[PDB]
Amino acid sequence: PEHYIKHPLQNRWALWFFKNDKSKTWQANLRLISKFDTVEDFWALYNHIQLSSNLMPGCDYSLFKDGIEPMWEDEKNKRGGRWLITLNKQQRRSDLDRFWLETLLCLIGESFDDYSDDVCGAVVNVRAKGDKIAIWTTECENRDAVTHIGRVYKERLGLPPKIVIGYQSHADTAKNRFVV
Ligand SMILES: C[n+]1cn([C@@H]2O[C@H](COP(=O)(O)O[P@](=O)(S)OP(=O)(O)OC[C@H]3O[C@@H](n4cnc5c(=O)nc(N)[nH]c54)[C@H](O)[C@@H]3O)[C@H]3OC(C)(C)O[C@H]32)c2nc(N)[nH]c(=O)c21
Repeated sequence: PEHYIKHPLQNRWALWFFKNDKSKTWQANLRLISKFDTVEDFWALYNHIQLSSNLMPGCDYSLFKDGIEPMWEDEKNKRGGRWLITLNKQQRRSDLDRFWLETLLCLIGESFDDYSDDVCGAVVNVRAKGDKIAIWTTECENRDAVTHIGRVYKERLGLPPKIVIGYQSHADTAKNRFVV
């Protein structure tokens, strides 16, 4: 078994791409790229696509559990929210790509213990004004789940205690509820 089988991930994941085109509605700009459910298929996908730092501004990547679309409207996102990492323009060079890949591995490696079931997915927004990365969770009222994912996330990105990150509900997005 060991010699020849791919290594299965706990979940099947879908990678999505967004390109800003003012000709189209936001949802029409959102497109699914492919899915994978093994370590080896993840790295084949990742190794084939552009680093976030190399995308034109206005683009997003999103990685979500199969069955969950990367949009507020989805039943598993409507009552939820996101842990938000805001980066300055200098961090495009220094942090964007490494932070995004760490976010990817927190999801597929199920890095948040009993609360990895609350995880829906993650998004990186590439923007001239300042890039963003976020982990989306499914229920903004689940205080223990949300806070625990926030603490683990902050430390896995190696952020200092001088930084604070915020959790915002999509309901208000469409203010911070929690900070760690
Ligand atoms: C995650 N998400 C994002 N959006 C859309 O993206 C925007 C929200 O994201 P955020 O607050 O980060 O803004 P951002 O992504 S930094 O966009 P931006 O301000 O850089 O965009 C530049 C300009 O272009 C406009 N824009 C942005 N995306 C699109 C677009 O896809 N199509 C058109 N026609 N115009 C667009 C936007 O209104 C702005 O004036 C909202 O704009 C509109 C089109 C009104 O819908 C929102 C969403 N819409 C829905 N229904 N559901 C979502 O989950 C969702």
